[PDB]
Amino acid sequence: AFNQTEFNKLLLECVVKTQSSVAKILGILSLSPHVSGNSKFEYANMVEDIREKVSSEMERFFPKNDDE
Amino acid sequence: AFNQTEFNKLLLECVVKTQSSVAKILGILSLSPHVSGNSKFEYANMVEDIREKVSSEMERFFPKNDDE
Amino acid sequence: AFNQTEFNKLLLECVVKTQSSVAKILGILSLSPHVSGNSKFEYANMVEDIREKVSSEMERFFPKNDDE
Amino acid sequence: AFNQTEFNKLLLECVVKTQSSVAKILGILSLSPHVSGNSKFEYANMVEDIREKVSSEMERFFPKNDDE
Repeated sequence: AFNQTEFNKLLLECVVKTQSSVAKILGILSLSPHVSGNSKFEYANMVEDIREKVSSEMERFFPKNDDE
Repeated sequence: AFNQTEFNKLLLECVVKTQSSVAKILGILSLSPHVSGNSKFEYANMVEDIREKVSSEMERFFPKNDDE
Repeated sequence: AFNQTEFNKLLLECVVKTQSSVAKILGILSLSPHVSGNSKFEYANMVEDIREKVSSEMERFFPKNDDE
Repeated sequence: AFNQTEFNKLLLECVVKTQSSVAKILGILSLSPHVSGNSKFEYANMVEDIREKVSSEMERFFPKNDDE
């Protein structure tokens, strides 16, 4: 017996918890001396790049414009 | 031929394994000297924040109250 | 227009790529001196714990026994 | 009331954001002195291995050949 609702709940918990955790992990590592002043890994630069990536994919599937 | 059941199994394995791994990664990094006494990255603070985030999203889709 | 097949493909790529990457990240961090001989974060211990977690969830949804 | 479209949007955002973040985390850690010249964790080697893994799973579900 496969419970799609319970599957959905587990799927959601894992991905939401992972993202919240990964956001903190990224923050911690952005502060490691071994990458200080390395532009690719400057927090603000990384956050912007991540933002673009999420936007680009979200726009393929759930565009802000609902009538292209 | 697309096997939804096998897709579901792979999806679940990846997300469950990732979350279990990320929980350990977070724990390890919380202990790095470069963030000791940095309040945003104190383990107990991070765990609480993650808890709130998971709860907030779980409540949108699978509320404890099944009759809002 | 929402393309479920393209959604499925993106979902799968992200989660598979993330898991493969997280497995490497875990390996790297397991080797950081700041957690050497800390039993919770010894690689073999972590891998076992992750294995149990994945098994426990996989068994809820896709049991090895297809007739419980 | 369960909104599959909103669920799909949250699922996608989490997994896309996580992957983008994990790619950066991997890059940062590949540069940590404690794994320099450790072949398993050399960035180019890791990227190749990840590529193979993603390809192998993508080929099971969405083969380049649509007529095997």
